[PDB]
Amino acid sequence: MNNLYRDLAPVTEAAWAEIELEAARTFKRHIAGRRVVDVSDPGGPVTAAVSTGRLIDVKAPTNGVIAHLRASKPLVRLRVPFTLSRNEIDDVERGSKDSDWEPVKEAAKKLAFVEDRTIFEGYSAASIEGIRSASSNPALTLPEDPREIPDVISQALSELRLAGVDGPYSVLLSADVYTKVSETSDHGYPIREHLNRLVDGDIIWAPAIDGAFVLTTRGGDFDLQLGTDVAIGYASHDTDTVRLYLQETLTFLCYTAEASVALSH
Amino acid sequence: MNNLYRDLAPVTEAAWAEIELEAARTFKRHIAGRRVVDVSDPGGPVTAAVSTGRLIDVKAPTNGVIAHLRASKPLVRLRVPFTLSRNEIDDVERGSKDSDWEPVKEAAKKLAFVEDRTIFEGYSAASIEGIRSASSNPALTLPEDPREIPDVISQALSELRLAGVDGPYSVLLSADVYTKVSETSDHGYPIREHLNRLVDGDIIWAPAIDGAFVLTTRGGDFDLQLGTDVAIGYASHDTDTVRLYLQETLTFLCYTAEASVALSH
Amino acid sequence: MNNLYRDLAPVTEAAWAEIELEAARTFKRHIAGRRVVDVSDPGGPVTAAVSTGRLIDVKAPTNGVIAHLRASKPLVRLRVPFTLSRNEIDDVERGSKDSDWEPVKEAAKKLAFVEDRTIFEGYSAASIEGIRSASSNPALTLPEDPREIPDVISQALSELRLAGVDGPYSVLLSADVYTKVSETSDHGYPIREHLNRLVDGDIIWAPAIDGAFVLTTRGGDFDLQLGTDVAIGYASHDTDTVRLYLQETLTFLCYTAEASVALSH
Repeated sequence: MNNLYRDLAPVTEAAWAEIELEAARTFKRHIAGRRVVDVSDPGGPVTAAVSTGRLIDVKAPTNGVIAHLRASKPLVRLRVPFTLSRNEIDDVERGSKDSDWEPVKEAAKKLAFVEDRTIFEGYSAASIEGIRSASSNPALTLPEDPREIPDVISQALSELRLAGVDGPYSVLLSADVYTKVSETSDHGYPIREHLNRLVDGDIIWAPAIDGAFVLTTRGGDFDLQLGTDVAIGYASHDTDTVRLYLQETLTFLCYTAEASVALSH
Repeated sequence: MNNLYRDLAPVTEAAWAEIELEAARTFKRHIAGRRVVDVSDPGGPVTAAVSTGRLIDVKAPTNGVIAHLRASKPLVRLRVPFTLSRNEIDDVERGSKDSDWEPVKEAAKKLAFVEDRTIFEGYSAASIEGIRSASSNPALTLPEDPREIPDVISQALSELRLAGVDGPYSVLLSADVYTKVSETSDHGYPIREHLNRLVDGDIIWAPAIDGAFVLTTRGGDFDLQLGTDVAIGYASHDTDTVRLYLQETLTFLCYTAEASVALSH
Repeated sequence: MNNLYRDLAPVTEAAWAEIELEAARTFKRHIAGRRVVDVSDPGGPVTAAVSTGRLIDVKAPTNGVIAHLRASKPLVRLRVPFTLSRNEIDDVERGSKDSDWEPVKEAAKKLAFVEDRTIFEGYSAASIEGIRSASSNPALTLPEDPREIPDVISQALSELRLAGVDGPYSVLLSADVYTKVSETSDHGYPIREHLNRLVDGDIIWAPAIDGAFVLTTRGGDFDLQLGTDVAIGYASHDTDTVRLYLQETLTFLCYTAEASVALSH
């Protein structure tokens, strides 16, 4: 019996399949960082830190001895608990196809948002500097007029060219910026079909981020280290509800400070 | 994991066998309708209604269109919860053969009584008209003298003959009437051995019904549609007790209004 | 002999083939909902209701019993009668290729219109809430200027994105709106070639609907349950005319309230 204790949950195998389907769908839908960073195989429940290869100076234990600590980054475990109604769980076996999986969707969306805020915007208590703060290229400003956004994206591509970084390049846009370039048009084409012609990679919807990011997807610059991937576990239950959670263990490392350009408002 | 959640119940496999034995025995003992009606195979947890073949007039959605709804009868799920002592459940594995399965017996008896009241006497909220109300033959009256009951049963058999219905005929007697014909005698034989000689079918003990019924068991007149048959499920438990329930999904349909005669007091 | 009684109709096999060809062509031409909803296999003439998996509270038949009705949606049978001239039926065997099948076309068009009004706009006597009323996304308004319609369709696509729903997306346009975007142009292209570039699914002509619909065609959101598909039956005939009808039995269910956006004027 794993530490998730799913066998103790008053949930049927049909309801489990529906919950796992909904969570996987929502997480894959709302996650943007995994499309552009390198994602490693999960290390297991035992892995607790990632080796940086660096040495930290420490006071010698005795004279004539030289001492260093090995430098590492800790993995952070993120848990999002949600509550399900047992009536909706019972309905699944009776053939219901409209069960309320809305809390599962909220939990998967919140987990995806936490992972993408962590990669792009950082999480300092976990010692994760984000792609924005680690970026060495100058930061550009997005204008209010959506028809001007293709100019600044070409400016960011020029900053990436000057840094000696080659493509393919992808653009990650905030939900607000993605809506503005999608609902605004010039020459009979959305301002976001203009962006699709500037780059050889994708234009990514990133509802978690601020502003925008232009970065290369050549590989070897951004590293998402997974301890365990997203899993559903069982917490508690009463007559009416079941208490579950979503969970993942990970840390993020970035090696190239000039592989990305960050944009803001 | 089924929606019964029997794996979460603090009940051993020996105690489960004893409980299932007791419930099956009591239900088979106290059920009378299944001996005379046609009982179908269970349709499963998904089946929710039985097609009648009829059409209901509905207002047309537009001019030059004719509309009908299909007519159907809903299946009703009946649940009888009961409570067991965990000490008696523990005693079974230690070799005890006198465990208190009295609540299981009460629950099985109540479920059997609900099923037989539903078939014979109806359940109007479920849209089940009983065999008594759907009967088109005239209703006869049982007398107080038990030695006169064989005369009225022969009168009912004559009413079934006049209706053009052929046997084999069975008589279902109320618990009171079954006790009166069993504990009263003429010519050195119980008044109920007299009834056994009037009919080519059985005399049925029916502790749920009022009065008596005389009906044919030729087939194709009374139909018990089973969604799921009697199953034991697990609700809850604490340190002292386990909370279980008996459950079944079904509806009843009758096609011949002259296949039965109902008797009362 | 089926209940359609086509063997009693004074119609030849050549005329039958021509009538069946014309009806199939017109129905496939004027039907839009079947292009975007899931259409099941016909259940047969016996199927009368579709199980929802839900339970309805009903008053207990006796104390210590818990009762629920199974919840289901009835199938509605729609019949459109039409009249054919027997002279035109006779002409077919003599080699005529211009027989008046106009009533067959009117009947097929009316049946298709009833099916699409039912899916999108509902039919409350059949207990069918339409895609418009079941939609949980906000409703958008179509402007009078046809050159502005691509902006509102991109707004609806943004509402579907915010709901967490992924494509492929299709747009269904009213006959009026489809004519307006087809007969109006900007940059040398119809305003409807602009719409074809916004979406990865189709732009559907829907002559039955009001306004427009933007919805996902990923599957598992809209369900058209067929009892019997469109069939031609024989009603009556005299010296001059034959009386036929078109017929189908179905109901519609929708499971995702955020899978569609409805537009109006």
